[PDB]
Amino acid sequence: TDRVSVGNLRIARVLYDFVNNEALPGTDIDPDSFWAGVDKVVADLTPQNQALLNARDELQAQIDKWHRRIDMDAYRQFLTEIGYLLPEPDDFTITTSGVDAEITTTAGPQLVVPVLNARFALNAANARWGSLYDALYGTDVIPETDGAEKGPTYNKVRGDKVIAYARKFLDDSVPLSSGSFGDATGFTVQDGQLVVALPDKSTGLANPGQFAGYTGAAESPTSVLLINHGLHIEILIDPESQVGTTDRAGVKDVILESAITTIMDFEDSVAAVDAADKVLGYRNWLGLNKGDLAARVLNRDRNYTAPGGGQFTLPGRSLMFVRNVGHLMTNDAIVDTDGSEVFEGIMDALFTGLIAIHGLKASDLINSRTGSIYIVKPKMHGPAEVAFTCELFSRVEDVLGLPQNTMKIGIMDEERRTTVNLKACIKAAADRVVFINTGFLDRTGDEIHTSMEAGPMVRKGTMKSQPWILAYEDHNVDAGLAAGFSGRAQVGKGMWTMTELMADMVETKIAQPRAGASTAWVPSPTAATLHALHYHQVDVAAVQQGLAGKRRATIEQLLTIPLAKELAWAPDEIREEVDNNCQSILGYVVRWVDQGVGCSKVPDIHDVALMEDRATLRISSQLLANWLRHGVITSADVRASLERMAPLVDRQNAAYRPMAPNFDDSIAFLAAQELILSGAQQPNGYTEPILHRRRREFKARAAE
Ligand SMILES: O=C(O)/C(O)=C/C(=O)c1ccccc1[N+](=O)[O-]
Ligand SMILES: [Mg+2]
Ligand SMILES: [Mg+2]
Repeated sequence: TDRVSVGNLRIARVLYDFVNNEALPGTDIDPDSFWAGVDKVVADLTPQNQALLNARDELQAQIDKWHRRIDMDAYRQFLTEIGYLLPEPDDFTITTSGVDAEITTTAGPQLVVPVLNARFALNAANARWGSLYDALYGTDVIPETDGAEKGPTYNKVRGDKVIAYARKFLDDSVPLSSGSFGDATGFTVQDGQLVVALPDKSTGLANPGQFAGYTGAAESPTSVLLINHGLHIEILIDPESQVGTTDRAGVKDVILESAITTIMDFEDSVAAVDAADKVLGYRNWLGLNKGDLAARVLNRDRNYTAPGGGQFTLPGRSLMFVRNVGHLMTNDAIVDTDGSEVFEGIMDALFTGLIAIHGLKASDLINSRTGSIYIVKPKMHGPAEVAFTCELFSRVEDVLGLPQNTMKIGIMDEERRTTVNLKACIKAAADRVVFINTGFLDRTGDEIHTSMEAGPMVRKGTMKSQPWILAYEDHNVDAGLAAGFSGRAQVGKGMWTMTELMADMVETKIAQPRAGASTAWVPSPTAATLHALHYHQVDVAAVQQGLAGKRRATIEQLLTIPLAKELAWAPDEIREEVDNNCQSILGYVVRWVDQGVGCSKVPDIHDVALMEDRATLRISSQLLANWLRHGVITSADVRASLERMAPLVDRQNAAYRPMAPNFDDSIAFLAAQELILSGAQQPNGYTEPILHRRRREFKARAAE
């Protein structure tokens, strides 16, 4: 066996060498002190980690029996009796300190990217700045009506619409004293203020404070930098450029400050099932903190001249979080003496936290300037599970020699037992917490699994509008604002998965900042630059203070189970949900299992590209597992559907292995089936157990 004994642990050698040879040098941490720390932390914390996991099963079993023997007073009383619904703590204010401004103050988009893909992770870190011309010209925010269609070459009819769109943005964000930007013919900086040339007059900024800087000579600058609600707009000025030639002010582009923070994902969008997989993950995370990851390279910072005349710089990179995995899974990258696998979550803290120290120091220019290590922790259930994550970070800080509370924690509110105790979860981390975020996809899967025995749920799509989720979204903001999150921590909302439907994202996702969210999740750098628009039209700081003190969601609203009313569907409706669910499951799982791809675009039954990840997978299989459980469909239907959709997914992928015609010969196909047929028996509906096992089994038979 290629393992390394360290006390009670047997470290997979690939991981052993990587830490010693790549992650520890630079940190001043003695390798044997590190590995005695791993050993000791694993030994001391693994038992409660397991106790907490058993707490989950015991609660779900009591809820199961309860349903099997719809009064809300009784339900609330029973949940209280079994310790599911814990009392509300007294009002309080978080004490988290040492946090960078991108999280305390600035409201804006938040990109999430799979850390196992270096080209993506680089573009995400770079997406702090994004071309708005590119985002309007490339997507459907400029519709492709007659004459405005994208071709192989530039469509100036379309590009002129792009200019016109952006001009209206400039007018509505950084207004002139009089006139419009569309009538601009030039820009100069004189006596520290910005003067815009109009045809017949010459106006300046209504709020000249919105003037932030410029590059080049003030006599005629190369760009003009503006600020509005804490976010920067940079007008690029280049007449002999291709777009600028046509522009009335020689404007070449409008750069938006976009992905303020980026989450490098080790969880639901990657497939890492062994030390080989985690080491690729960790290595990329290291190359991000060290600054030297190259596929494409991290951008330098941006240089400006202040309106006064001095120089200054702004970060060229998005402030990086890392999303660890949660308390459930173990990974054989480390086994113990008895052969038991070590909990993956404990390992990510040790290893991503260690690696993140490189981001606190100068790179051959930094991540956090204030000394924090920003860790999203997902899939927690209740305040005890938070206090445990806190304790884990405390022991890792000791092993790493970091000051206490260096390791900050972005709380995912995405599990029902966290929602209905959210105040207490925020309090458990009152000195560590940097955001709460509504992980609404995960949170729907737990909604289905928790009440699986109560009856059939409503269709997947009906769920984004059910009472419980509207209540959960408001309750989240109310709790964050109440804990004093405004000006201290982020209040975050969820991912826009329709990667191609950018006109719809620009039309509807504005709902999130309007709901008091200082950040919300985007799937691409482009989506971040287009979601940046909403923070220029919504004053989130104002919105949050208008909200402060409100209580908009009662406990009964949150506990409104999404049961389907009595005989609410026709055959064509039931079949379509099944077909649409089976195809999303298949199209995702087949790339997970056969190729180790943790996120990919899979077009639903209506041909809309949906960015799929493990959370949308938990919804699909849990819903179908629930309809199967309550008679809505037969096992014939599930198999017919899985078989009808399998060859379509083959077509959409046509170096990959088809699933049809020999379905029971495809490991990926059998995994899809198991996720459904076993779905009711996976803990809390979690898909990693089936996914990790089937991925491991494909890698093994591929090696033989
Ligand atoms: O609802 C939550 O549980 C949540 O955390 C969702 C996401 O993670 C997500 C969902 C679909 C695609 C891509 C991502 N992503 O983050 O990259
Ligand atoms: Mg404003
Ligand atoms: Mg999630």
